[PDB]
Amino acid sequence: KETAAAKFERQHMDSSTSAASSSNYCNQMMKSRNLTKDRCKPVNTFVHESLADVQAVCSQKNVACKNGQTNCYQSYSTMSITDCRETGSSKYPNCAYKTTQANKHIIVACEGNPYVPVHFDASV
Repeated sequence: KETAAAKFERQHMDSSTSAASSSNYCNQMMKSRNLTKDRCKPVNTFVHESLADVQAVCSQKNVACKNGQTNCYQSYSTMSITDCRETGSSKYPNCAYKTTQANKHIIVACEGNPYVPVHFDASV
């Protein structure tokens, strides 16, 4: 089954664009990345950076995750991100999202050898 690292990349990485190009970015990406298949995922963040730059966060500033786990890390730098969260009209299977552009630090949880992101915890 899909590894946690691979699921992180599918859910959260978008190295192919520098930022969201339109209000329909989230609608399209949430669909394309299969985050609407079984239910409407309520909130999601995409990171517009190289994969290596995001993986490198696992060697940056340690911080406890929202859930208290201690394997979370904050990026030293801000990153281009897109926040996606459901609109009031979102109704499965017609999932609908608001796209918001931002430049923020990210917080990810890391696991494994190589030690890589497995969960997107927050934009801050």
